[PDB]
Amino acid sequence: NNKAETKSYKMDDGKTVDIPKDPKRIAVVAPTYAGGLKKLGANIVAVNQQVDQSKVLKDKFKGVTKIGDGDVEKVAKEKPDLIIVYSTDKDIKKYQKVAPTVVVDYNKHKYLEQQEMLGKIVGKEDKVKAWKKDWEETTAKDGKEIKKAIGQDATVSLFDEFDKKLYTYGDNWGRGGEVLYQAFGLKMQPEQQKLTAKAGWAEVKQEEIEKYAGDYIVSTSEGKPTPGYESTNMWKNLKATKEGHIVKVDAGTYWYNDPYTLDFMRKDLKEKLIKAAK
Repeated sequence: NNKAETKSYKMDDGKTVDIPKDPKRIAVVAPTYAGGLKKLGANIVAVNQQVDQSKVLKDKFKGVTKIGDGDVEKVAKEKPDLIIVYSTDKDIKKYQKVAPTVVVDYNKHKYLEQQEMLGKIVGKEDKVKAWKKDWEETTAKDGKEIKKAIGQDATVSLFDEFDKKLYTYGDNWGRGGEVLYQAFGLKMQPEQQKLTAKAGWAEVKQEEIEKYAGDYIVSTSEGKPTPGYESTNMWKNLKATKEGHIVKVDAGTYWYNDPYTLDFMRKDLKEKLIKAAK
């Protein structure tokens, strides 16, 4: 063995950290980047346990040593050549001591750009550029098909029901949106589209609901205390309801923007809608 050569990396803040050229023992305490790196085929020794909430990533990370957040003690025991942490991480310095680490500012990285962002790290810059081009092509054609199925101008809304309250997503690039809107090209509800978030997806009031509901709805229910079957307050009259155009999806899966969860969402969404479209 010979100490493998380095590459200097500019981070989201400090513009200097030295990292492995081909890291062979990466520990991520930042689950956002987990699936992204695995698709790139790099070796992951340690992954944040939170990934066990994604029916997709739970399965992609079987048996892999799972870390809590801030569990610096337990991580070093795997002696990782490279460590990845969110910028908002507590032990940012303590990890720099365990191994060379990169702080990633979650908020400076969206869906495809952040897969490039990860691409820039393990030098597999073209493994992503390639895959990216593939996705860009497929989802788009899928859109064409789903657009035929449900209507060329059908609006699709995206709703969560937490603790008996309803919430619609603001950001057209997360929690499904990336695929629905930015990949497939399905139309947004004009009012939902107006939402500023950039902010925790906002509660919809009992009255302004027809205003925010799409022709179809991709409805999840992480109001995990869960009181029952979505209720039916004013939810009774909705075009989507009335026509059976609500489609359910696992909340915790639809968190992650990593190529695995992404490619899953493509399948999951496309299927569920066209089926929902009678």
